[PDB]
Amino acid sequence: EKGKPLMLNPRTNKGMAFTLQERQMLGLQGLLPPKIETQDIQALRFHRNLKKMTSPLEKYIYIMGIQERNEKLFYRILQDDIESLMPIVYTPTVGLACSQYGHIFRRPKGLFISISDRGHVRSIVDNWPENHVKAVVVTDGERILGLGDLGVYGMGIPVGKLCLYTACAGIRPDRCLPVCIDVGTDNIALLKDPFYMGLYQKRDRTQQYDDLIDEFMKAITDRYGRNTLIQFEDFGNHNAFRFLRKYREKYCTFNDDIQGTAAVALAGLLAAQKVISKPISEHKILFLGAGEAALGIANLIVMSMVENGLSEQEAQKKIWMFDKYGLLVKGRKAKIDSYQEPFTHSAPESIPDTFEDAVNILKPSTIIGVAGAGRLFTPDVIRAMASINERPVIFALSNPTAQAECTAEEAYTLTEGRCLFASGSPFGPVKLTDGRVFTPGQGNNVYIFPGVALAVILCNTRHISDSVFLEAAKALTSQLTDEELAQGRLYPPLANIQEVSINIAIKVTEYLYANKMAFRYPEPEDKAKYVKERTWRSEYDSLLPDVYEWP
Amino acid sequence: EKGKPLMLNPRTNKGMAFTLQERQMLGLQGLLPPKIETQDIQALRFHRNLKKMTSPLEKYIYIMGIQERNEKLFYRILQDDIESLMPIVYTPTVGLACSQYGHIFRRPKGLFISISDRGHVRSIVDNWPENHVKAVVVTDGERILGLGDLGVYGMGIPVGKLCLYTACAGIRPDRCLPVCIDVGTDNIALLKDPFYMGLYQKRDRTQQYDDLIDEFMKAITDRYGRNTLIQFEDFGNHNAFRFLRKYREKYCTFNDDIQGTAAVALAGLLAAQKVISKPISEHKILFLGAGEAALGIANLIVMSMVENGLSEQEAQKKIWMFDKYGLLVKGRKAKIDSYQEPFTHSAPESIPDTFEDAVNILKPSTIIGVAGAGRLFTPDVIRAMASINERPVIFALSNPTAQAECTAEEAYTLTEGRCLFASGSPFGPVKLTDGRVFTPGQGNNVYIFPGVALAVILCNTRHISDSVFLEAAKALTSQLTDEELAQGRLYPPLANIQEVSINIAIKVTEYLYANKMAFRYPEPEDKAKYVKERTWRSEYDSLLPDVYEWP
Amino acid sequence: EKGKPLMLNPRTNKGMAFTLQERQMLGLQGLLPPKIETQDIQALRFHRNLKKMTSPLEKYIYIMGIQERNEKLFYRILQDDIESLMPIVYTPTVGLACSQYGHIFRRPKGLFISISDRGHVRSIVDNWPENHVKAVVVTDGERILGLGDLGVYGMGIPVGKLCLYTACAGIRPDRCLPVCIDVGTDNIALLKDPFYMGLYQKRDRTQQYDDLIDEFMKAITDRYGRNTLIQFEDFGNHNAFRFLRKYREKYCTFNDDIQGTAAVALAGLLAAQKVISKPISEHKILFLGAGEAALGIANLIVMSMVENGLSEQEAQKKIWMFDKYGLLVKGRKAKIDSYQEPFTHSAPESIPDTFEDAVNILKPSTIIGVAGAGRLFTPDVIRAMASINERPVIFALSNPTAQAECTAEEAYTLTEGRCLFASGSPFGPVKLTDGRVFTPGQGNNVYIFPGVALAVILCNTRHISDSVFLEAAKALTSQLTDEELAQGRLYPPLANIQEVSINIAIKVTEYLYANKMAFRYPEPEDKAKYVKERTWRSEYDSLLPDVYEWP
Ligand SMILES: NC(=O)c1ccc[n+]([C@@H]2O[C@H](COP(=O)([O-])OP(=O)(O)OC[C@H]3O[C@@H](n4cnc5c(N)ncnc54)[C@H](O)[C@@H]3O)[C@@H](O)[C@H]2O)c1
Ligand SMILES: NC(=O)c1ccc[n+]([C@@H]2O[C@H](COP(=O)([O-])OP(=O)(O)OC[C@H]3O[C@@H](n4cnc5c(N)ncnc54)[C@H](O)[C@@H]3O)[C@@H](O)[C@H]2O)c1
Ligand SMILES: NC(=O)c1ccc[n+]([C@@H]2O[C@H](COP(=O)([O-])OP(=O)(O)OC[C@H]3O[C@@H](n4cnc5c(N)ncnc54)[C@H](O)[C@@H]3O)[C@@H](O)[C@H]2O)c1
Ligand SMILES: NC(=O)c1ccc[n+]([C@@H]2O[C@H](COP(=O)([O-])OP(=O)(O)OC[C@H]3O[C@@H](n4cnc5c(N)ncnc54)[C@H](O)[C@@H]3O)[C@@H](O)[C@H]2O)c1
Ligand SMILES: NC(=O)c1ccc[n+]([C@@H]2O[C@H](COP(=O)([O-])OP(=O)(O)OC[C@H]3O[C@@H](n4cnc5c(N)ncnc54)[C@H](O)[C@@H]3O)[C@@H](O)[C@H]2O)c1
Ligand SMILES: NC(=O)c1ccc[n+]([C@@H]2O[C@H](COP(=O)([O-])OP(=O)(O)OC[C@H]3O[C@@H](n4cnc5c(N)ncnc54)[C@H](O)[C@@H]3O)[C@@H](O)[C@H]2O)c1
Ligand SMILES: O=C(O)c1cc(Cc2ccc(O)c(C(=O)O)c2)ccc1O
Ligand SMILES: O=C(O)c1cc(Cc2ccc(O)c(C(=O)O)c2)ccc1O
Ligand SMILES: O=C(O)c1cc(Cc2ccc(O)c(C(=O)O)c2)ccc1O
Repeated sequence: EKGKPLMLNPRTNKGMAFTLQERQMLGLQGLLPPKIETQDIQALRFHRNLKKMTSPLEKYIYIMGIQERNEKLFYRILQDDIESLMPIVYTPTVGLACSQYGHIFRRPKGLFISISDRGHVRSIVDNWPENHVKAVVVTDGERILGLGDLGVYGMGIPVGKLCLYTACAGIRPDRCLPVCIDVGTDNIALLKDPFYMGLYQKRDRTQQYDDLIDEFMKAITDRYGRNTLIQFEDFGNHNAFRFLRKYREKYCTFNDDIQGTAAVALAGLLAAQKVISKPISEHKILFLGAGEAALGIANLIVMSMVENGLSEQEAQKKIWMFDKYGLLVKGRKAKIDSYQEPFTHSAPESIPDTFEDAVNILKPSTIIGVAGAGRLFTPDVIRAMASINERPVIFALSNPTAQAECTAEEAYTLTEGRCLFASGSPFGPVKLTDGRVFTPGQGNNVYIFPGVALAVILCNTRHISDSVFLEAAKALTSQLTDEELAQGRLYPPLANIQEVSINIAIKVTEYLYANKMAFRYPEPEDKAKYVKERTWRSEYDSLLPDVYEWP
Repeated sequence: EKGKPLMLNPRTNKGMAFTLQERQMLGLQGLLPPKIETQDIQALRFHRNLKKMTSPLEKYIYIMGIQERNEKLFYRILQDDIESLMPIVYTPTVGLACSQYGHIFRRPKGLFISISDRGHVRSIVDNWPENHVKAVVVTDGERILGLGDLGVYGMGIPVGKLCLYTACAGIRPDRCLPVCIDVGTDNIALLKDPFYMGLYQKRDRTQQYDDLIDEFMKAITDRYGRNTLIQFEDFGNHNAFRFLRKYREKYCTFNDDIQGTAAVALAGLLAAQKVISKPISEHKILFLGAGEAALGIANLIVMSMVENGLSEQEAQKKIWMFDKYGLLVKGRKAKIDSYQEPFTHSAPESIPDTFEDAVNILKPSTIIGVAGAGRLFTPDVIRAMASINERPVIFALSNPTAQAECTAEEAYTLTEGRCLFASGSPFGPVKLTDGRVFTPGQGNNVYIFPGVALAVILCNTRHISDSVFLEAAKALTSQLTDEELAQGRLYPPLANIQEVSINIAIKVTEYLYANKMAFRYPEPEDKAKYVKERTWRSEYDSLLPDVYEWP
Repeated sequence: EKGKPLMLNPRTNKGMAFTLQERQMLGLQGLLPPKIETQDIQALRFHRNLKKMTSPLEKYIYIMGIQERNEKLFYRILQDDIESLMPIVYTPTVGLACSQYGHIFRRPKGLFISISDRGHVRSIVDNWPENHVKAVVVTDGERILGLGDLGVYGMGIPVGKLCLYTACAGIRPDRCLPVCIDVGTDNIALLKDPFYMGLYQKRDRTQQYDDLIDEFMKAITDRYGRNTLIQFEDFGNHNAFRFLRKYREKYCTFNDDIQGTAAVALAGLLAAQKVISKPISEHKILFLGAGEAALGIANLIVMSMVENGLSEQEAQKKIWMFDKYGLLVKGRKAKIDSYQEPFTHSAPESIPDTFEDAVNILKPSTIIGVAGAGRLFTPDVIRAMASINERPVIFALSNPTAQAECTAEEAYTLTEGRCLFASGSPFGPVKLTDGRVFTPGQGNNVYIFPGVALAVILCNTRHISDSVFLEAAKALTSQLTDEELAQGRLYPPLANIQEVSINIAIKVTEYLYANKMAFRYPEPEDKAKYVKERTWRSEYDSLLPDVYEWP
């Protein structure tokens, strides 16, 4: 590359970080303003401009423009101030941007695969320029978090997600590929407007869609190898669950909604058992719902109990999921699926028909809001649990705040501060009237998915087992220091997520080599140095050709 | 070109206007959303988005983003709604954008030539990709209209100007080259901030700057030929005037501030003499100032009088410029330069020291606000002139409105509507209490410079004489219809400027061939068809390779 | 790629195999003659042209021109008729071409690394376009086979060699890299002429040369990985031997002169023991020389004896190398190096000072001409051995024919046809007066090095052990059929070398996985299908973009 295409390419574009000698040798002289700036000046300038803006959507437009222009400076900006720019880059600002502005990308991002393109997906994959990609994020747009069906406009969900992949873990930006598979949109408003950008049919739910998914995965693994990591982001619950079950064995697929959330919740529980004297195996758990997400969380919990030596049956006896119809129990009138069969225990005497009565009779030590039907955790049940348990553990995993089962402020104020609270939604620190301000921990998947993805990429793992996420949860819990536990935090601070992700990767990497699930050989003697070398560094590299004189 | 670089190039980028067969043959399949859109849908979408925005600066950012992304659609948007988007694209929104946001261009535009690059300007010119350029706009940034010195941030002034070159005249976008020559900035604020993007020295006024201008013009004419049209935009008054005088003979240079404004004012005067019974040669003129701009206007006026057969001396006797010190008169104590010597007439008896008394004694038929010292046209002098003349002609050429000598509303209301008013600043229609709403004509250079530039480009003219602008003014006046003259308008509507510009070009082209100043041979038999063929059309052209089967 | 660069690139160039639709879609229409030809017509045409030529050097020029023009057709031509074109492409015609015509390549081939470029070898390696290379052949030019020192003109030796890598094994042409390291030339004639193309200094033998080799290997392994296969071709005996010893452990290096020749000779010996009733371990061996080449051959022989269960000491007792001074024996006046110490046996009673007397007393069953001092195998010693042994085994590994120790015709005629003869030099079939025409087997490294290289490339082997070549020799011997052994052939025919090489690779691959020396995981269940899939196929692949119509 030379001349103008050097700046036009975001991978190699330096803005004004092009030194004078670089400008003169590479033919960039005269096409740039006379000033020469280090990357620090560039980042400071864009941080000032970002501080000027006041709305998260405007910040999103600005930061994505920076990404389309210069990627290395964009990632330095993102890594430099990551706690404040993470909501802008991934969630929930991406949903709002996709809904209101639709498609904003002034540059080709990822691939658009349609059901009209069935039978020829391999050519579409061949059209993608990058020869080696390691991570692929696939979206259907059917279930955008909090916005329902956006159709083809959900392509911002993978791209933003991939930014985190590079901002936290260190995966190279050119090894990532965001893919949007659109089979139509289900909402009327998108079907009606003339400026919708995609198929105008209603969403296709026939065998054609399943065959399209099969063909796409086969084509991507044919071009990029069997060990390419493919992640299904924001599919429908039915589609995502079924596709994870179908492709988990064949391909290197892990789903963040099902598996990452279980890892984050289990990490919170391990932090709680580090704070509370009693262990996890001693105390029983009550779930708000019983679905494959809830079954995944309970499976991680029972695995964590088993690894400590306690028997699988005794560990399963602890969890008592509660369905929509009622408490999950043997002989119940309501149907019981095979997956939720293991947590089907003996009948309680009352057989309560309400959740509050269920807490009253069962007297659980931990409560988990996995059902997400809405604002289910009433103050009455919270007070009942606080009476039952000395230090109750309350989890409200659903987001946003309105959809959450409980509010951190109410949960902390209603009790005397004894409860341990962790929620998916972000909440500000809560200060009681007497004092003792409490900061509710926030558990989001950004803790887990980047580090696990980096470890799987580096280890050339072909099958992502369910125990990998247990190891990741243990690593995430071990990240916490003693003083953080004393403060009452259950998760490491998001201000220094990058190192956390790196550490997580290390642990997973060691596990992947201990259990013969990693196919990158020779096995490194030290995993930490190997992963720290493999990571991407967002620092400009000189393009000056080496000039010397022969003797 | 094939694949991704086809979209990355704004010249060849089509957005979703890429037909399905084009996407499949050229390898764009899968990189675009599934929808295929004609250019009309694209323009409608962007017009709706533009209507959503409410501030002219936001509109400027949006439209320039469109230009950086897809140029043909940008020019269709600009030509489609040109009256409302012309203030956004060129003036005064470009000044505000350059002042507040500095440099916003996410793509290389034009060239940046600095005084530190002296001695090597030819290499900088060689760095520019386009092999053939016909028009060059050079800015120094010293005098941005209404904003003083912006230093290197004035580069938005050429680029926006060049948009008009393509939006009105039809000059090809790739034949244009915006050049910013920065020799430092004079204002302290730009020198002080760390994020200024250019030289941190104070503006250089020595022989080095003149030699840099000489070298730049020599280098540009060496690479692109002697007939390359070079225009000095927004230099300092001293620098622009001196450089026009120096390079007018050697190179194909015309300055819009000096020569285009004279053409527009003379066109307004010709429209006035079409409205008013009396001819131009019969009535005398009084100027608010006497400078090379005022001398250029008066020179155009005397040329127009001469071409009608009236002697040069008699024509010169009519104009009576008024200096800052006082009325320009022979034997005056104040200095008289050689250029303003011809309009130095016999002493009036009063020798008035104030402008109002000057109007009272001289009793001019026409008044022209070329001095622009500020709000000089008092209501008293306006009433005095309206008493003197049955239908006074009042010109307030200075802009913005605050800097204008008079307000169109006040000028029309104060008189009974008899006056003919034309101003550089845009004014809304003025409706009197009794009735008879009057729309003051607005005279801006966008009438003249695009068509003249197109004619000069097509005719391969090496020297732009001063009579070319007289011919252009006559053409612009002839554009007006009888009903428009009856309404009181002095200029053609800006809604249909494009055709106006085309017509202007035709006339100039004919003149350039009648006076042996055009070097494009063979001379076309009909100039209209020649120019209408040569113009650029902002319509997508199919990239499909021709596929046929041999017999 | 599109248009003219598609033909200019030999990798993607098809000549007239471009179908009409390919020409029309890819923009090649009109740049090619109207005819459309399959690859068969192209190969037939070039075979006819090749038959017209009469001198091997002219054939070499023609075939290398074809390679520079279209590589896939060149490799189809080479594979189609490989027995006759192998002498043209690699040996000995490459030496003659390099000597007489110097550098003939009209296209950049490989890299030229000079000692003046020391300290900056990494930049030179970075200049090479191909991102992934698997095989590297490095030449110094000091010892070209039969032509001494050619300096920088020896670059034809790697390139031609790499052709075999693709013609026999199936290694992709773009994964190969020929490198010529020139530290000067030692011969006066090249130093004297003005048109020599390289350094005009005498060959550098100081520490600078060793440091240059170290730096080059480090730079190549840094860019292309630790498992890149690097082969030292035609270095000096001292330099090649020392560099193999030094870099065998660190890098994936195998030397054909030392290790491949041992494998070929051992394969001949195994074919002999399949023809002769007695086993290898039963009969003793006498060598003409004792050097690291002879020690390598004897090491392969003792390994082959050991793998059959016979003890290492007993196996070593069999080989009796004969030095230049005299028979290698304990207590000898002449110096004995550490490497040749194991084959230092008890003193014979005569202690013969001549080779004929050595054969007379020792009465060896096998004789091997590894010394290559010249025409050493006198008819007297041949008759003596034929009297000693019922079916003597005579090996003349040195080439060319004049340098050979014996002539196949003389060896076969002098005995009654009982002897088994294998020589490096090619010899025509020898027909005795009574009858029974005998075809002497020819043992050249082209049997071994391509298949071993392919197996090492596919298995990602980091260290090439000495037992790999023993396994390769066993595979090569097992290639022979029973009827071929009955005919008296010791090596498979060269007409079908490709499949032979493939089979060799398979065996080596299995060995590399059986001994945990292969780092490509997951380990394939069947090695044969894996290697047969991985090989390069010299068949044109359609460049037509997939064109379909959406429903
Ligand atoms: N200027 C460049 O862009 C540049 C320079 C050097 C190397 N590379 C890349 O290094 C690769 C060589 O692989 P290796 O020797 O490191 O294998 P490795 O053994 O070190 O790693 C094993 C796997 O992990 C992948 N991987 C390693 N680091 C990664 C990262 N930061 N992000 C995402 N994936 C990562 C690798 O692609 C590889 O497949 C080349 O394919 C090449 O693409 C690129
Ligand atoms: N990306 C994330 O942050 C993430 C991840 C996992 C789960 N979740 C949460 O899980 C929920 C959806 O996941 P899912 O797999 O469980 O859905 P699902 O369709 O598989 O099943 C929902 C379960 O909730 C139970 N339930 C529903 N309403 C109930 C009610 N009013 N009272 C008692 N039980 C009720 C149902 O019995 C059912 O078993 C959402 O709230 C979602 O916020 C979020
Ligand atoms: N796909 C394309 O981009 C394309 C196709 C055809 C021709 N062209 C251009 O046409 C030019 C051939 O010149 P010609 O035969 O028309 O000479 P001409 O006699 O018709 O015109 C005389 C001069 O006017 C210039 N000119 C003509 N039209 C112009 C326009 N719309 N905008 C700006 N300048 C214009 C020309 O460059 C020429 O120098 C080529 O240099 C080539 O750059 C471009
Ligand atoms: N781009 C445009 O629209 C354009 C073009 C031409 C001229 N102008 C107007 O011309 C003016 C500057 O051009 P210029 O070449 O004449 O400047 P200049 O420096 O060459 O001379 C200014 C003239 O104005 C006279 N003058 C100044 N103040 C006066 C006062 N209070 N009373 C009477 N006379 C006074 C002076 O005698 C002097 O001759 C600006 O108002 C500018 O708006 C604008
Ligand atoms: N159109 C093309 O040029 C094209 C198409 C597909 C794949 N490829 C190549 O396939 C490679 C993917 O490697 P893989 O999935 O086959 O790994 P693999 O597990 O099948 O093989 C292991 C190693 O052997 C190498 N190798 C395989 N076949 C080879 C051959 N015929 N010649 C020389 N070396 C060979 C590979 O580079 C790899 O490093 C890509 O790097 C890419 O360069 C090229
Ligand atoms: N590329 C090939 O085909 C290939 C491969 C290996 C060996 N060779 C042959 O080996 C020879 C060189 O290899 P090297 O490593 O053995 O050289 P070397 O320098 O390492 O040693 C040569 C050996 O030959 C012995 N010798 C020399 N002259 C002798 C004589 N007149 N009588 C008895 N013994 C004598 C010497 O004692 C010495 O040990 C060449 O003939 C060469 O053709 C060829
Ligand atoms: O490399 C650099 O630092 C660099 C920075 C800028 C400033 C800029 C960029 C994007 C924007 O959206 C806005 C804005 O709109 O304020 C401003 C321009 C050119 C550059 O080369
Ligand atoms: O070609 C097209 O029509 C096309 C249009 C869009 C929409 C768009 C572009 C720029 C914007 O700034 C905004 C916004 O910010 O609202 C939106 C995106 C991709 C396309 O390919
Ligand atoms: O692709 C093809 O078949 C093809 C073949 C030829 C013939 C040819 C090539 C090389 C030569 O050296 C000689 C000669 O010298 O006789 C002749 C020319 C153009 C082609 O496109």
